[PDB]
Amino acid sequence: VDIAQSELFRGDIQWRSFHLEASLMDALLNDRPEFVRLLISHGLSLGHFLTPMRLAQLYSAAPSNSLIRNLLDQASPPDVGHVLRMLLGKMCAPAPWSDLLLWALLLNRAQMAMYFWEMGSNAVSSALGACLLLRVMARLEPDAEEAARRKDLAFKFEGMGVDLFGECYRSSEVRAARLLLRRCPLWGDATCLQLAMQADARAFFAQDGVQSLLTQKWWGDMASTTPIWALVLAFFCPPLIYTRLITFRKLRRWFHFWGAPVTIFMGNVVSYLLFLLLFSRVLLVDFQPAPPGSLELLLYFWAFTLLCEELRQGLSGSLSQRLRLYLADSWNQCDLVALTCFLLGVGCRLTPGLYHLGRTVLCIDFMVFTVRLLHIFTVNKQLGPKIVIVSKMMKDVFFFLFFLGVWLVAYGVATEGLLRPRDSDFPSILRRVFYRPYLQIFGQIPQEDMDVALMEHSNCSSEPGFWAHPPGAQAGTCVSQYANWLVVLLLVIFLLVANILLVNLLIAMFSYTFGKVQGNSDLYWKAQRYRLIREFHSRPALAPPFIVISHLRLLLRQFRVYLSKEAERKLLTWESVHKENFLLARARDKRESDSERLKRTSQKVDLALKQLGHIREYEQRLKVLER
Amino acid sequence: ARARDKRESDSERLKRTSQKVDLALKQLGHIREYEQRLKVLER
Amino acid sequence: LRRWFHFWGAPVTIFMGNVVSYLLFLLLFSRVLLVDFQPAPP
Ligand SMILES: [Ca+2]
Repeated sequence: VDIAQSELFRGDIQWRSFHLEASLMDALLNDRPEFVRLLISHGLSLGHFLTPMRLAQLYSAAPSNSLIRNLLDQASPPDVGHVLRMLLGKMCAPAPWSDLLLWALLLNRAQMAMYFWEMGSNAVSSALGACLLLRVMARLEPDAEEAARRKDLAFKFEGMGVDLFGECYRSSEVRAARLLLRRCPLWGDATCLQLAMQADARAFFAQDGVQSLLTQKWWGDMASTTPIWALVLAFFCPPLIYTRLITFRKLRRWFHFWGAPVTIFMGNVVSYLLFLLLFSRVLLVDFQPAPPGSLELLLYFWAFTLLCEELRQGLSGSLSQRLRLYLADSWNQCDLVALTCFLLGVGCRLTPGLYHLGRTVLCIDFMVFTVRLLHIFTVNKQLGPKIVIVSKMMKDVFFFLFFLGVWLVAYGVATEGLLRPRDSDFPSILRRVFYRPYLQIFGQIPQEDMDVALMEHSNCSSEPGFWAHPPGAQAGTCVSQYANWLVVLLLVIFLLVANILLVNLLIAMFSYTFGKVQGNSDLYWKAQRYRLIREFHSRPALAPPFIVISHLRLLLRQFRVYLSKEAERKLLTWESVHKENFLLARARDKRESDSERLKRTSQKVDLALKQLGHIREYEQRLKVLER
Repeated sequence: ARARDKRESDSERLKRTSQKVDLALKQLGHIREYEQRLKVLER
Repeated sequence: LRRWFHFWGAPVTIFMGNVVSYLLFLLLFSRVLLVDFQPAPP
């Protein structure tokens, strides 16, 4: 590149546009980012440079054994638009810098892609979309090295987007939020939050600016500074919302209080608690073989409106893409299972001969429904990480269950074989093998049913030997006395292993996993906070029992910012200014590092040595001449 | 004491060394030019 | 036939077959111990 610098810096020689374009094409084809930077920086008009034939040639320069070439020929001029649309999805798939950036991302030219990003216009959305695209392509790379390179470049682009938004937000919160919530035309009119959700950029959600924006959207039209007690007080007595307790602007006031996501969340929590109370009241008292009463019909209508709401938020959650995204959430699976169990229980009950089966199904369905209340504490800032840490402990739980099952089988079968009770019915065998040793882990040790010194000695059994009568109801009629000391020793070893070793080991594993995964679980909570807020943003303002009204309107009719062209161009210019400032600061910080100082010092010492040698030779020549 | 401890850090030593090498380069260039001029004059 | 010997010859398939056989062996052992084991000839 030094030769190019020397040639192009000459003032006597000027270079016409033809040579510049030829050299630019050569450098773009041959992957020389420094040359393309030099040529473009020397007054080159890139807009007139690019032609459809030039882009076709650039895409034809793809390697023969490359994923981009494979997909381009599978789609069949380069019809890369179809390739993009089949990669990302119709929701978020796509100075011609955007085209060059897309080409470099497709061909995995890391420095070319970074340089094009540094010269782009919509920098934050381009970084998020590039991270999404690189992750998607890494999902399709057969070579592990290609997948690793794509994931590394995706992480680099995510870091660039996070840093740029951090720079922008510290300038003005209003314009940064406007940039974050706008729709980018290049990436299918998807907002930066949608792209960050699609790309699983959890580090983008975890920063302070995005979290503050999410908190602002969570409180709706009232001030985020509003405390919880004031909100609850205003909720319970609606006419009190008009006083100075709640600060707004951040009949109209009524719709601004009852339309906030947090108010809808609280209304749904209250309605769910009342639904559980009604369910328990019906289950414990009202449920009778007689035809359903008023409370049963009210419960059925409540469950019907719950099902309608689940259907609505599954449809509104590509139809197949929306269905997959709705089913991908565990809290929605917990709703679907509960509703299916409710339907099965009611259907069984309505049959005259299946009343008890229906009641049992509904009794289990009550547990299924009540488990859903755990979603309430995913909104807390302190206990939000805890619930997502807890979900990581299932490996330890299942390890403990497997070890416990093996040990219970061994100990129970050995003890049952030693005792030889005469009531050897299969349910009794299973009970004395599994249920009793399991209860011995929780302080329920039936010594009178196992230790022969505590029993009565009688010759009930006709078989030869000695036998004793345990007073237990399901402990067998009589047991053998041959090796009772071994039964006692087996009990001692069981208490030593199960009550101490396994439980202490499980505690150790829980502590280890907690300390290992707390850091990632915090970020996961911060990422899923957006899904929570966007779920409650579009919900109807009514509670489920009355929500059939809102759904009716939604049947009667069968996160966005609108910007004019001038406002959009001003926002993009501001973003580009901040990107240039950030890049210059990063480059300056790199240049002032100790390694760079040492390198420059070494180069200057070499230059001094060359000058010293030249002076030495010239002094020798002068001395020779003057003598 | 704090200022002295900061001045004796490796980063400051490297910075001062770079500045002194630049000064040496300037003096070497001056001596080069003066030697060329002296050789021209004496010939 | 080659596909048959390629499925039943894999190490993981042999591992699963041995796991199933060991579980059945333990079940038979427990059945013999708790019920069948009597002073009469086996
Ligand atoms: Ca739901």
